[PDB]
This record gives sequence, structure tokens and C-alpha cells, in this order.
Amino acid sequence: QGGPVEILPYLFLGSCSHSSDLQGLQACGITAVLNVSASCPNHFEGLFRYKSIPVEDNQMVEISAWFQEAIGFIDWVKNSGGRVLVHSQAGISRSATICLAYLMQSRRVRLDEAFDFVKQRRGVISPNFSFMGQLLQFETQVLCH
Repeated sequence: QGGPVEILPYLFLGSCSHSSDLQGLQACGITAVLNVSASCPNHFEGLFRYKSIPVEDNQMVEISAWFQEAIGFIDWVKNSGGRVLVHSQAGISRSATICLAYLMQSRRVRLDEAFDFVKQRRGVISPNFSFMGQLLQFETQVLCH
């Protein structure tokens, strides 16, 4: 029971085909669009604020470089923009991971309570099933740093 990701009525995230009806419904009344494609951190605005995150092409694109970018783009929209929607590009939870950083550096809940809030269990990326070691790493990475 999961798939689509949505944090509060201001932050929205997709993942699989659900990103179509979702990104479209919000598109009608959207403000900041996190186009996870390329062109590095680009700040366009076809309709309001188009954000572009540099994606990669290997395994699942390491998301350790979008920590400050995610919380800087998502927070910059909630503090002035309005609604930020992160799109996907491989039926993966990469987009939900970006919003995770926001809830971490902004809500201070670490990937533990943050991942548990953005959605329910069932949904582990990369080799990380039945394991509780990854915790202080992302914490000091998105919060402390």
C-alpha cells in the first residue's frame, strides 16, 4: 500500500506512472516544479518557478549531492514560492528522497521519522532491507552539515 508520495499540502512528490495525474493536477495550480532531469541547478519559470536538478545515469543516481539542493529548493519554495512538486525519472523513490532531506533539515526528524512520515513502510532502495545502521550518517549530513 504505497507509491505516490506527498508531504503536507505544500510539498508533493511522485514516483511511477502516478506522477502523471499528480504532476498534472498540481500543474494546473503549481508554483515550483522540481524537474529532476539535468542542466544542473537551473532556475527557469515556464509557468512560475522551474527547478532543475542534475541527474545521472548509473545504478540509481547517487542522491548524496542533492542534500543542500533539495532543502534549499523545497524550503525556498515553501518560504516564498508556494507548492513544490518533485518529479521522477526511473519509477524510483529518488524524488521522495529529496523531500526527505527537506523534512530532515527543516523538520529535524532524520531519515527515521522523515521516511516514516512521507509514507508507510515497504519501499527500500538499494541493498538496505532488514537493517537499521543508516541513521547518524544522513542526520549529520543533512542536519549538522
